[PDB]
Amino acid sequence: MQIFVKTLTGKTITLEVEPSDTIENVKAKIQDKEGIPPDQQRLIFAGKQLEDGRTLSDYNIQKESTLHLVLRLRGG
Amino acid sequence: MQIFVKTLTGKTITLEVEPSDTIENVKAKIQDKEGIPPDQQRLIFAGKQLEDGRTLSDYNIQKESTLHLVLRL
Repeated sequence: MQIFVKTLTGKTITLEVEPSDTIENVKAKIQDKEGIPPDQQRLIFAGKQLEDGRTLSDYNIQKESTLHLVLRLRGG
Repeated sequence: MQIFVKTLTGKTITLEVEPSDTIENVKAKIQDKEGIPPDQQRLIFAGKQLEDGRTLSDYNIQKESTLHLVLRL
């Protein structure tokens, strides 16, 4: 399935992902696209921050959902 | 230096580490104590997951810091 990520400049990227993908798996994909290490990413969906050990489906993230990338400011 | 680890049962144990120890090195020490393989460990400090590759110092982890052990499911 396709999802969207809104990046640090408010651009929208598209990733191919599976419902069973964990949030750390999604971070890694964002790293390849955006050059932001996973321990420096916060991922927001529908206004809430997502935990690393959960799947996308655990959060009811579906086809064409949008995640928001936010840069950690205080360090890894 | 002495760090703490909160285990899967919620009990705290102590590890002897140095600040230049990497996270993968801390995972090893945890495997010795707890019998969890490193590739089945997620380690949390201050509400965030720690990357393999980085040192403890990289994360400003100090003496009496508590890391949280979480089993990958």
